[PDB]
Amino acid sequence: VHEFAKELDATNISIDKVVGAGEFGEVCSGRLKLPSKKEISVAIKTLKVGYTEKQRRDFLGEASIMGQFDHPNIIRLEGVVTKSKPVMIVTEYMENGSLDSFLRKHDAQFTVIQLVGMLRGIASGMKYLSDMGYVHRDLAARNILINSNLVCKVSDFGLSRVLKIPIRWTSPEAIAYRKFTSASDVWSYGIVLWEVMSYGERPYWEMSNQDVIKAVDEGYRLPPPMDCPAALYQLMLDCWQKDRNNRPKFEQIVSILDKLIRNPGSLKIITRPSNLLLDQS
Repeated sequence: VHEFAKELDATNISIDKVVGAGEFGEVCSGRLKLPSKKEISVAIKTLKVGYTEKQRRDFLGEASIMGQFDHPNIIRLEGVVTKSKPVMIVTEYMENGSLDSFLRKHDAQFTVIQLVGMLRGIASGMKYLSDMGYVHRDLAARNILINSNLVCKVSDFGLSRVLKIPIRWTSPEAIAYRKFTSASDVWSYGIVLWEVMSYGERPYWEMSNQDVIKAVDEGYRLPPPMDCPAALYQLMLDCWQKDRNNRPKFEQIVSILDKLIRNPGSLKIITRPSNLLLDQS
């Protein structure tokens, strides 16, 4: 892990609050004193006492992946503690937590331009992740963290692979025969876009997995969120093209969103027999 992760001195770490339980142990928040003496807020994940070797590998493996990225919209690894126990992963603090739970607390309370800012950040982080040859495979609003300034950042590299399955977020070809590519991440990004504009509604609500799979394959798509700009719903449909070669690249998604930010009046253009809509394209 030390190729891509700084080994931290535990004297530089103060654990100030338990935030909850994670897959591998507890998650806390606290403070890290940097070599320069600057003190920053951090999230601190610990590996549970009595961990197996596999648990340690998987835990630290995520840190190894995260440590390869240095981008404002990918969660920042500050370092790890491995030479003492419990083993720890220390990341930048994100005060507003997971994006889906954050938005659920604030239904219809943000402006379209605020929401587009969030979406642009996620796209930019994904552009870099795909530039680096990684396919995330679990891109979902629950895996985006959001800070005090509403900056959104990609996290959770547990399913990430260099070039189990969350069916609702996964492209039809990835479900059909494990065809995971950056274009399947673009599909997932379309779902995240829907989640954000829906303030954290669950994609496909509580539909059976079998029906989500069948409906999507038949060409049905999530319907436009309430008061969703036409440009953003079209972007969803573009991310959801059946032919993965027809989906935009992340670079194009960033550009599209930047144009909407540059020309916010475009967002004023707003977008029947079934809940899902059959996209004829």
